[PDB]
Parts: sequence; structure tokens; C-alpha cells
Amino acid sequence: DPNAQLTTAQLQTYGDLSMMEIYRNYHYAFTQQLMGCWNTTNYGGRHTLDNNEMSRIWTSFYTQSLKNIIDAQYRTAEDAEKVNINSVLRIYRVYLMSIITDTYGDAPFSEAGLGFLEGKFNPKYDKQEDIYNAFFLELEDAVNKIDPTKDKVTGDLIYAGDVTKWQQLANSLRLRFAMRISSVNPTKAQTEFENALAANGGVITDASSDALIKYMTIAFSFGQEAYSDYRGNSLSQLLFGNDPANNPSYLCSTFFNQLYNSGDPRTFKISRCYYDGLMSATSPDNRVDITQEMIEKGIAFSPRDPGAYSWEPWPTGYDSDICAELAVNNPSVTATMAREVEPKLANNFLKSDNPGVVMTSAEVKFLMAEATVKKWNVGSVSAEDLYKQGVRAAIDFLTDNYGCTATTDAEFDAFIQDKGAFGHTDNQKLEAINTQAWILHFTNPAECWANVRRSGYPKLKSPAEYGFGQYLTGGTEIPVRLCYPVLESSYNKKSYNEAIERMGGTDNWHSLLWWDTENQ
Amino acid sequence: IDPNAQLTTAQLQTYGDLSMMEIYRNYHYAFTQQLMGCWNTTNYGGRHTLDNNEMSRIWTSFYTQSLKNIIDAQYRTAEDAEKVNINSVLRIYRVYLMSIITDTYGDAPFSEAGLGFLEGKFNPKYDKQEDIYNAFFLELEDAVNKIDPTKDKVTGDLIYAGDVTKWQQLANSLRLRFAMRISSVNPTKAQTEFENALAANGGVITDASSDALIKYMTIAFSFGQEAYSDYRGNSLSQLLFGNDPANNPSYLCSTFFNQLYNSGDPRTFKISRCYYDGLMSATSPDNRVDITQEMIEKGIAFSPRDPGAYSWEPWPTGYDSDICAELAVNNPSVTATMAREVEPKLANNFLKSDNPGVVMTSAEVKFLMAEATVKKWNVGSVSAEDLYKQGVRAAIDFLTDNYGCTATTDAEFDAFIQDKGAFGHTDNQKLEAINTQAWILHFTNPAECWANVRRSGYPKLKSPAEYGFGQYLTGGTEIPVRLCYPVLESSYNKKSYNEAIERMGGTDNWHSLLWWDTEN
Ligand SMILES: OC[C@H]1O[C@@H](O[C@H]2[C@H](O)[C@@H](O)[C@H](O[C@@H]3[C@@H](O)[C@H](O[C@H]4[C@H](O)[C@@H](O)[C@H](O[C@H]5[C@H](O)[C@@H](O)[C@H](O[C@@H]6[C@@H](O)[C@H](O[C@H]7[C@H](O)[C@@H](O)[C@H](O[C@H]8[C@H](O)[C@@H](O)[C@H](O[C@@H]9[C@@H](O)[C@H](O)O[C@H](CO)[C@H]9O)O[C@@H]8CO)O[C@@H]7CO)O[C@H](CO)[C@H]6O)O[C@@H]5CO)O[C@@H]4CO)O[C@H](CO)[C@H]3O)O[C@@H]2CO)[C@H](O)[C@@H](O)[C@@H]1O
Ligand SMILES: OC[C@H]1O[C@@H](O[C@H]2[C@H](O)[C@@H](O)[C@H](O[C@@H]3[C@@H](O)[C@H](O[C@H]4[C@H](O)[C@@H](O)[C@H](O[C@H]5[C@H](O)[C@@H](O)[C@H](O[C@@H]6[C@@H](O)[C@H](O[C@H]7[C@H](O)[C@@H](O)[C@H](O[C@H]8[C@H](O)[C@@H](O)[C@H](O[C@@H]9[C@@H](O)[C@H](O)O[C@H](CO)[C@H]9O)O[C@@H]8CO)O[C@@H]7CO)O[C@H](CO)[C@H]6O)O[C@@H]5CO)O[C@@H]4CO)O[C@H](CO)[C@H]3O)O[C@@H]2CO)[C@H](O)[C@@H](O)[C@@H]1O
Ligand SMILES: [Mg+2]
Ligand SMILES: [Mg+2]
Ligand code: NA
Ligand code: NA
Ligand code: NA
Repeated sequence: DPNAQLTTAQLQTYGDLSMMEIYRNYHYAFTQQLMGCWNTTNYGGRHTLDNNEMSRIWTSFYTQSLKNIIDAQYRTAEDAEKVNINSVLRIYRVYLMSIITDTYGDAPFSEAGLGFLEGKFNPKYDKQEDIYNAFFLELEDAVNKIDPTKDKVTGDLIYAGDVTKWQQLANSLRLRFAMRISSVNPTKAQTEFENALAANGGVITDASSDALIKYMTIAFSFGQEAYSDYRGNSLSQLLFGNDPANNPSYLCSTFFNQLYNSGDPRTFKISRCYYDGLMSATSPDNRVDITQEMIEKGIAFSPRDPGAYSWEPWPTGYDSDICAELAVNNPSVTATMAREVEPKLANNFLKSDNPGVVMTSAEVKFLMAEATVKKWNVGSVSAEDLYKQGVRAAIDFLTDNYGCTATTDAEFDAFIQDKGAFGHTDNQKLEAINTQAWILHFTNPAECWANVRRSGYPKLKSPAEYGFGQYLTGGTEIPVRLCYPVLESSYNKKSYNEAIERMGGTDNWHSLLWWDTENQ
Repeated sequence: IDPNAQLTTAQLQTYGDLSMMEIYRNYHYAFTQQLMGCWNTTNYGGRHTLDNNEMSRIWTSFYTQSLKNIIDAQYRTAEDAEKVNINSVLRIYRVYLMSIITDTYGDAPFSEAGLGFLEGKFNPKYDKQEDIYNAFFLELEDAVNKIDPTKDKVTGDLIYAGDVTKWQQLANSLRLRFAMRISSVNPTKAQTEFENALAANGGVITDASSDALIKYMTIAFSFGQEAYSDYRGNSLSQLLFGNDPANNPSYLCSTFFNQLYNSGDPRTFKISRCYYDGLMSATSPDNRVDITQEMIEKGIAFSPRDPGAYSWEPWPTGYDSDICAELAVNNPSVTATMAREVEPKLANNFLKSDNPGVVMTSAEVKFLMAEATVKKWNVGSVSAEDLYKQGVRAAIDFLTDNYGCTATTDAEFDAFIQDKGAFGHTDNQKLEAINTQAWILHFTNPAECWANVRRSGYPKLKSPAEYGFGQYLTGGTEIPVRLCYPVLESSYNKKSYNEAIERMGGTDNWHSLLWWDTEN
């Protein structure tokens, strides 16, 4: 039962179709990885403040997964016969709460979800500073309470109940949060980072302990029942789309150009050019891959600048021999390509059974590399070696978990020895580490946006710099947080007003979170 | 080079010139409120966007090709007793092509057109429209009297295969058309010319076996460069299918669809159907899914396009199609959700390269006779009501005989003619019924359709401003009543252009009524 509550909360993390709209609408534009689909460009790409769209994480987690995890934790707390499920619940509670606070800032946590259990309504919004304090304390204690000789964890879609891997994940999350606070508090950050490395079970040191939620393959449906079906990855469902021929996932130029201009082996693993005239209405079957034809004919790729739609600017196309040939037996096909020259997200990332990414060994290597550049006491491996290991693991992650074609040693070496190289100054090293992390986090948009904001890399420019300033109703600078749902002023007035007063008296998506020291 | 060959080319060019036919899709079909919703039709004619290049198509095409060549051939065969038949046919076709020019622009070169082969005879004067019409009656009368079936064979005639008696019938029927045209501006001359034509050698077109239809061949539609010099197929039908046929097919205007549907017209679903085009060929109307009966069974409203509307504005109310859901099982690109498919489209029978080039029909002759009888002219012993009824029956049978539409039975015809297709009782009711039925007949003859709407005042059409689209009408609120002269004329035929515009007070505006158009 607590074990069943874990299962459902894991499924809801990427399985909730309503919630996943937030990432397509906002995060993927803010990190300049996708742009051109109507939803992504309209909301995040052009800074449309929309309180209902911004509210999806808040409502989803406080009404469902976070609420239920809190209940289950409470019911198993201080029970020596339930220490493993209780500890696992505490780790997952920290994880879900980290998404909330890294989106909105101060928020209910210590007093959350206690109305039925403790008659405690109107929970205060804990200060982000204090939420992060609690993350380190909860994770450390959970690691120390876990005992493999005790209860079996049975509803775990990440590690199949292996509580030693749960210690590795908890200590890796301590690394992530330590590095998160390293601008505002380098001293505490270094201490937390070093403590985690020394903690029981260690950290995730290779991909065999990557934390990935397992999802199944279910046909993509947008009917009403689909909004209560968490069995499939709903982020992948939306990246395919409710309107998949008009509004697929086109890549942003910032990301496509980072890959292409650096010679990254992942360029045409993450993206392809497809003609979709024969594509299924409900799955990415029967697409025509024109990528190699475009390369052979010298046709320029036209990825979407921040602020651009697939149709604005309208691209320069070409006449496809592949499509002309196909039209002979499939007369609905046209040979004239237009928006097909704009790179799209590859089919490997559009599957109901894509994993729900929580944390990878590649990220741990990048965290270790940055801590080493920062002169923390993290071990005997050079920062450069840790960096190279993180890049290799990030590239292999796509092969292992999405079926992308394997990258040879020669291909990796060619890349790492040219534009993927680590660099020779601290700023170049931190730039390379965090640019590589941004690519790794493509399938983890919550972490991708948090790490862009925290590290300041890549250095992203407003859509105004690309010519789209006339559309920026919600202001010029890329938002650094989302606003609280307006109904909170009705359901939780005092606590909401208190949080807003702490920000200076307004709820503004340009206000930096506590751990975010400056913006870009 | 041979005059008989020049006749063939000029006939083919009349509807075979893919560049020139854009004018009808862009302007005429919107001004007569028969098609609306296709981008081109709504943007230009539906929202009064004046564009001199678009308005110039008839002038440029005819004066550089078909009319020029007809004039050359007429000169080469004139005053030669052994060439009287080809010469007379050329004179009749010359009048026909000239009538389209003057009914579009007003005063225009005629007596002085097409010289230049002579010497420095460039810079022709614009003959006054009133005089052009007088010349039409004289030319047609003389050609009828010079024709002699014992003399030269006419060998390249795609209308009548050289049957010169039928050319007499066409010439005298054109005299009826032009006599009725001038019946508001010069009622006494109109009556005299109408009566003279009925009494002339060869008589008029009295049944469908003498309908004047240019025969076109069944060629595949192509929009490549070579297709702009290929006149073998009906290019108006090609354009009504469209260069962008899935995004911008020919949707019907509500004025015309509602006239048909609300009158119980048997032609309603002969001229129009609702289609889902997800599997339709890119270059032909093959593989469309007819949903019309399904909509009727499910009670889904037809949503034809008001004047000024695009297919996407207003966005219509759709439904979920059982037919399409079934087709999606084996054709997964199909969606079952219909949206703009609820807007009636032009039926496939009107989207064929072998659709005839309509010049003049026996149905029109019956409607002209009926109107002349209401006007108390001396036209014979048939009642106006019977002539009207014969006109409607011929107009309906015209679609069966020439477009492959399902035949209308006597019982179906009688049911319509006895109810909402009835002739009516006051003079205004009779004139409205005659000219509303003529408007339907002239659907496949847009030059005549627009002329007769302007001349008769029926149907009574309202500006797109009355349907809510006034904000978009850059070229004025009233529906245009002529097109302006080409900029090529004001640039390179300036003295003659200046003389013509001086007769309109120095103006050259699409709201200025032509001489035969007494009011709007
Ligand atoms: O002629 C011979 C000659 O030819 C030569 O070739 C020529 C050729 O002939 C010629 O045709 C060609 O011309 C080119 C021309 O074709 C081209 O046209 C372009 C044009 O330039 C573009 O501007 C145009 O762009 C369009 C685009 O197509 C549209 O798709 C787009 O539509 C936008 C919509 O997508 C968008 O819709 C969104 C809704 O607004 C929104 O409300 C909705 O919200 C949903 C949401 O998505 C859901 O996720 C959500 O789900 C909720 C959930 O949130 C909650 O949790 O739960 C609920 C239930 O529980 C659940 O419901 O729901 C909400 C609510 O429903 O999302 C929608 C999207 O999904 O809306 C916006 C705004 O309205 C739309 O904008 O619009 C754009 C424009 O705006 O595209 C056309 C193409 O069609 O132009 C070029 C350049 O001019 C031309 O060149 O030219 C060639 C070459 O010259 C030959 O060369 C020659 O040889 C021959 O001779
Ligand atoms: O999700 C859970 C939930 O879902 C529920 O269902 C939801 C669902 O989720 C959601 O997606 C859906 O959202 C709906 C949304 O989809 C819909 O979107 C609409 C939108 O509202 C519209 O506004 C939009 O309209 C677009 C339209 O699509 C475009 O096509 C159109 O494009 C126009 C162009 O077509 C046009 O192009 C022309 C060029 O401008 C012009 O230059 C060019 O000229 C050519 C010319 O044509 C030639 O003839 C000529 O030929 C020359 C010749 O002249 C010479 O002689 O010779 C030459 C060669 O020799 C020769 O070339 O040449 C020239 C060449 O240029 O012609 C072009 C046309 O062909 O350009 C204009 C202007 O730029 C374009 O406008 O634009 C419009 C917009 O303006 O469409 C989208 C759809 O895509 O919105 C609705 C309503 O908001 C949404 O509802 O909602 C559903 C329902 O809720 C489920 O129900 C639930 O269960 C689930 O839970
Ligand atoms: Mg920052
Ligand atoms: Mg008039
Ligand atoms: Na889903
Ligand atoms: Na043609
Ligand atoms: Na008949």
C-alpha cells in the first residue's frame, strides 16, 4: 500500500499528460532546445505569462503524487519494520519537492499534505533556503536508515527495490543539490558534496545505477481517459503531439547549432529531417527521413531561432528525389519540401516507453568534474578525465536507453579532441561541463532548466536578440521562475501573501530564486 | 500560321491558359459569391484586395495571344470569297473574346487592336464600350450573312468541328446576350437587336445539341513551368482543384450553397460535396472520402463560407466521422476528427481537365427569351413561364450531359419547379428567378456570371462588410464592378490610356460602373 503509493507517484512524474504540457510549453523554450511548435513558441518562446499553464506542476503534485507520498511517509515513519519503504518514500518526497521549489521558489513542504492527518490546513510556504536545508538532512538520514535485512520494497519502477541503489540515488541527489547552492553558499555546498561522497552506499558511479522510471507502450490518445492514464511516458506523447503534422517538435537553433557546429556525434541521433505526409496520425510511423538527401544536395538545415514558429520565418526548401520517387506509388506525397528542412526531434524520443529520467551517472561525472575545478576534495581523478567520462556516458545513455546508433571510439575521440575538448582555463572548463550537461538533460527538462539557470551555461540570449521582441508580452528577459497559481490567494491567502511579500510584494517570473545568483 | 490553326490555339487559350485563369479564382468567383474560403479567392475578391498584376491577366493574355492571333487570321482571310467561312468564324470568335475584355475593363482597343504587324501601328486607341457593343451587333450580323456551307471547310474548330450552321446559331445567340446586356442602358436598341437576332439566318441555339463548348482533353494536372504553355486542358478546373489543394481547395460561398440547399435545388449535391482529403492525391482529386451523407445522417450542419471568410476564419464546428475512424484502421494517417471538412467543397465532377470551355448554352438562350418576354418584347408564342422552366431544365441537364453528374428525374425536376424553383408572379419576382437561375447556370462561365450579375442586379449580393469582414476591405466596401487598366498600358500606351481615363474624370477605379451597368 505505501509500496503502491510509490508506484503511482513514480508513474505520475512523467506519466501525467496534463502536467507534461508545462515542459513542452515553457521549459524546452527557456532552455532553447525546442522551438517552432505552436505551443513551445507561443508560451515559452515568446514569454506569454499564463497562470493556468504555469500552474501544472503545483496542482499535479500537491493534489496527487506529493500529497500521496507525504501520506505514505507519515504512515511508515518511525516503524523499524518499515524502514526501507519509509526511507525510499523520503528520498522520492525530496525529489518531487525539488521540482516544485526549483519551479516556483518558496512553497509548502514541512506543513504540506497534513489536513486529514493533522488537521493542519493553510500550510506556510517554506523558504527555499530551508527547503534545501531539509533536502540534505532528509537524504542523509534516509541513507543511514536503509537496511537490506529489513522490509522488501515491491512497487519500485526505478530500481526494483534494490535499496543500495536507493542510497546511491539519495547521495547523488545530495551532489545535485550541493552544486545547486554552490553560487550562493560555496562553503555549505562543498561540505554537502564531500559528505555525500563519503556516505553509506556512495553515489551513482556507472550507468548500472542510473535512476530511470520504467514506462510501458500504450497507444497515444488525447481522450478524457488518457488524462488519468499514467502507464506511458506522457512527455514523449506530447513531443509527438496532439497536432503532430502541423506542430511536431522542431529543434531550436541554439541546440541544433551547438550539436552540428561542434561536430557532436549526437547531432543526427537527437534530430532528423522528416517528411511527414504519410505519417500516422497517432504515432511517428511512416515518416520519410530526408536528412542524408539534404546533406548530399547541400541543402541548409533551418532550425528555429528563439521566438520563431515553424512558419515564421518561412524556410527555403528544395525538391526531394526521395519524395518524387515515393509519389509514383503514393500519390498524396509531394516532392516540394519546405518546413521539412527544419530539424525535428528523432523518433527515438517520441515513444510511450521512453524512460522517466531522474538522475544519471553522466550527471554525477559532470558534477564531480565541476567540483574538481572548484578545488573541492573529491578524489584522485582529474577534472578532465571526469569530464570526458561524463561526455562518453551522456552519448552512450542515448544508445542504451533510446536505441540511438552506437558511437564508435574513433567518433568519440574525434569529437573530444576537437570541439568537445575540456578547455584550458577554469571558465572554459565550467562552460564545457555545463554545456555538455545541458545536452545530457534534454530528456530531463526540469533539471535542464535548473542547471542552465544555476550555472549560467550555455549563455542564452533573449528572443528579442533574434528579432522577436514585438511578441514578448511578458517581458524581454527569459523567465527564471514560474508564478504561483492565482487560486492560492483564495485557498491559502495568508501563506501566499507572505511568500509574495518576501519577493518584494509581487509574483513575478523575472524574480530570481534563492539559489539563482544572476541570470542570462 | 494557318488561320484555321490560329482558331484552334485561340479557343484552347480561352480556358487553357493557366496564368490567366487565376483571375477568375481570385476575383470573379468571389464577386459573384459562388466560391469563398480558399486563400486566393478570399484574399483578393473576398476582401477587396486590389492588385494590378492580378487584374491585368485578361488584358495581357488576350492582347498578346488569342485576340491578337484571331485578329491576324481575320486580316489574312478578309475580303476573300474562297475563305468566307473561316473568316466569318474568326469574326465571331473575335467578338466573343472582345466581349470578355470590355465587360471586364470598359473602353478598350478593338478597331485598332492587333496591328503592329502592319507597321508603326502601335499605340492603339481605346474604343468606347457603347461603340464596341454596336460593332458586336454589326460584326455578328455580317458573319451570319457571309457564312456559306458550300464554301471552305473549317478544320481546327474545337467548338463545333466546323459546322458553320452552328456558328450562325452561336453568333445570333451572342446577339441575344449582348442585346439583353444593354437592356438597361438602351432599352429600345436592346429590344430591336434581340428581335433582329431571332429573325436572322440560321436562328439561335434552341437546344443543347448546339451548345457552344470548347472541347478540352483529359491531361494530368501539373503546375511545373511547362504547364504554363500547355493549353490542351481546362486550366480553370485545374486551378479550382488548386496548386495547394489540401490547404486551399475550392470551398463554396454560403450565398451559392444556401441558394441551392434552401431551395431544394437538385444540383445542391451535384455541384458540392463534403470531402475529407487526408488521402487525396497531390495532383488530382482522387482518393477523397465523401462524408456528405454521413453528415446528413448525424445531423452535422454544413458550414459554407460567408463573403469575406476563410476556411479557417471562422473556424467551424466539426464532428467525429465513423467513416474516417474505420478507414484509419488500415490507413493510420487518417484522422477521424473533422473540422473544415464540414464546409462544402466543389464536387470532383468540376475538377477535371476535360471540363468544357463554356461559351454559350441553350439554357442561357431560354433565360434570355424569358426575360425578353417579361419585358414585353415580341419574341414568339411561348409563355415567359414555359421558357423559364425550359431554361431551368436545360441548366440542370447541362450538368448531367457535360460534367457526368447524376441525372435528375422528371419527378425530381417537377418537385423543384413546382415549389421553390417556381417562376413567381410579379415582374420583379420573375426577373429575380430568371437571373438567379442564370447565375447558377453560369457557375462554369465566370466571365458571363459576373457580367450578368452586374447587369441584372440579381442575385442581390451584399458586401463582405455586411458579414463582419469590413476591417479587412482595403479596396473599399462595395463589391467591385470593373477591374482597373494594366499599369503596362499607363506606362507604354500612355496617350491612349490617358484619353480613356479622361472619359472617367481622370479616374481608373474598380468602383466605376461600366457603360452597360446602370446601377449597383
Ligand atoms: O502555383 C504554381 C507554382 O507553384 C509554386 O509553388 C508555390 C505554391 O503554389 C504556393 O502555394 C506556396 O505558397 C506558400 C504557402 O503555402 C505558405 O503558407 C504558409 C504560411 O506562410 C504560414 O503562415 C502558415 O502558417 C500557419 C500554420 O499552417 C498553421 O498551422 C498555424 O496554426 C496555428 C494553430 O496551430 C494554433 O492552434 C492552437 C490553438 O490556438 C490552441 O488553442 C490549441 O491549444 C490546445 C493545446 O494544443 C492542447 O495541448 C490542450 O490540451 C488541453 C490540456 O491543456 C488540458 O490539460 O486538458 C484538456 C482536456 O482535459 C486539453 O484540451 O488543449 C488546447 C485547447 O484546444 O493548440 C492549437 C495547436 O494544436 O493556433 C494558432 C493561432 O490561431 C495558429 O496560428 O497558423 C499559421 C499561421 O498563423 O502556413 C501556411 C501553409 O499552409 O506560405 C509560403 C510563404 O508565403 C508560400 O510560399 O509557394 C510555393 C513556392 O513559391 C511552384 O514553385 C511553381 O513551380 C509553380 O508554377
Ligand atoms: O489535446 C487534448 C484535447 O485535444 C482536443 O482537440 C483539440 C486539439 O488538441 C487542438 O490541436 C485543436 O486546435 C485547433 C487548431 O488546430 C486550429 O488551428 C487552425 C487555426 O485556428 C487557423 O487560424 C489556421 O489557419 C491557418 C491555415 O492552416 C493556413 O493554411 C493558412 O495559410 C495561409 C496560406 O495558405 C497563404 O498562402 C498563400 C501565399 O500567401 C501566397 O503568396 C501564395 O501565392 C501563390 C498562389 O497561390 C499561386 O496561385 C501563384 O501562382 C503563380 C502565378 O501567379 C504566376 O502566374 O506563375 C507563377 C509561376 O509561373 C506561379 O507561382 O503563386 C503564388 C506563389 O507565392 O499562395 C499561398 C496559398 O497557396 O498565405 C496566408 C498569409 O500568409 C496564410 O494565412 O493560414 C491560416 C492562419 O492565418 O489553421 C490552424 C490549423 O492548422 O485552431 C482551432 C481553433 O482555435 C483549434 O481548435 O483543437 C482541438 C479541439 O479542441 C480534443 O478534442 C480533446 O479530446 C483532447 O482532450
Ligand atoms: Mg542564474
Ligand atoms: Mg449593375
Ligand atoms: Na500518456
Ligand atoms: Na492545364
Ligand atoms: Na437540354
